Amino acid sequence: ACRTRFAPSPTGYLHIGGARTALYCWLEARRRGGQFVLRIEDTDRQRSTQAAIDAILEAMQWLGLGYDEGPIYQTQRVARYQEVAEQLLAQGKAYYAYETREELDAMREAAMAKQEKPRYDGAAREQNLPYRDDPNRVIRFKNPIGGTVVFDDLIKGRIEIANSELDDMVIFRPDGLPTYNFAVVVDDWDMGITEVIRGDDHINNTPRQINIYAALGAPVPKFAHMPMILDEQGTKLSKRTGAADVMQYKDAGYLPHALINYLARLGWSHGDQELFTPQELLDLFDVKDVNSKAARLDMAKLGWVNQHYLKTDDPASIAPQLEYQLAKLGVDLAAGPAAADVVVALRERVHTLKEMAEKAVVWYQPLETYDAAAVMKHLKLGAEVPLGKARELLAAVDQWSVDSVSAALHDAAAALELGMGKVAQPLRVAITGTQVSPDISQTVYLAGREGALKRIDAALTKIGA
Repeated sequence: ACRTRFAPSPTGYLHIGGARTALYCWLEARRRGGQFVLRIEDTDRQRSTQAAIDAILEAMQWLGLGYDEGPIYQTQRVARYQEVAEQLLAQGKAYYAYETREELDAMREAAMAKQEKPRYDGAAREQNLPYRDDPNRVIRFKNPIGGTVVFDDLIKGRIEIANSELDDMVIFRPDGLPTYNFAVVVDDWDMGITEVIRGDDHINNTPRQINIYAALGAPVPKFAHMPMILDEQGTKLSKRTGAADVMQYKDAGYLPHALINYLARLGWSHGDQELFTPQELLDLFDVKDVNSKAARLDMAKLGWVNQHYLKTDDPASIAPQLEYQLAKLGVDLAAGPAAADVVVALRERVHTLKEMAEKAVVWYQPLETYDAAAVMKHLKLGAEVPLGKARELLAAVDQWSVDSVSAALHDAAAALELGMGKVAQPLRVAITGTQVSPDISQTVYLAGREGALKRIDAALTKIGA
């Protein structure tokens, strides 16, 4: 079948470019009814703390990228790395060497001076049955002496690299742990990986890994190497530079799919199409078709597509995510409007769900403060009269609703031979305390029957004083 993986080197969280890598590995698998696995490099026993790897698991969780297998931990496979090196040894396809760090520097110094790229000359390739003390003990892989290794990278095409300028790499360390390159091969092979989608730093490594597959007698995966993402200014985006954490987009209150749409479009396209559903991406995405030049961030673009989905999605889909942003502010939700009803009111006025909750709190708690400017729209007494009328009729039929309040409010503005301009203006100050809110029916409605009536009286008893 198709087997992809996402194997991140645990930092504090899931970096946005990791998210994209994971997205593509996830689509490639799902698309063909394949399996998508997740590995975790927890060999440091620091860095990878449970909070650090939960920040990854929860990041993937929120985005919707689920894995058929794992998370499968590098610590669980220490002795598996150990045994495959020993197998490689017994088969004469890897050797030990014992050069000191001082000795190795001498070779980097002797190599760079000739204008040749530093290698480890095969000084121990045919000999010692070493072992023991000498903490410089390293197991090195016998990389083929001559020729080339070549692979059809699905993105970058034919890459051919010569076996000269690929040295006999260390594959197993003195601390009982594999070198990076060996492990990814041991991992990919043991996990049946068929398509290895990764950033283009590792393109130089691929040939080494290929030669290790070959010695192992293992199927070589297809490789897909992509230009990693650029900073909004232009710098390359990375963990050392102050990178965008994906979870900061949950808290900023962008919709999850809005982001995977946003991500997908960095470095991939389908002619003129900018908005894909979860299906449109399964059906149309190909990892072949990712653009050979690096895509750049555009938080402006993100803002738009987030609004499109705010506007266009089912408000019930958005309801629980608003309840995330609302709950953050200390709100007792059970005593307020439905989140979905708020969505409908605010979705065309706000760019993020955090903007929305900030603007919706007025509905969800009492009306403690009034903007002084806006109360000088009670100024007249003749504010008492429209509010009193609003109040009378806002005792509307047991169907309390946007529509139900509109008619009531339409019927109050007439009883006074006034524009709805005049009934609504102070009524906005009564239930909001400010001159700004959605259309009055929406806002009168979001307070609830009880809440409006309380709020109106509260304004009325203030005006009578």
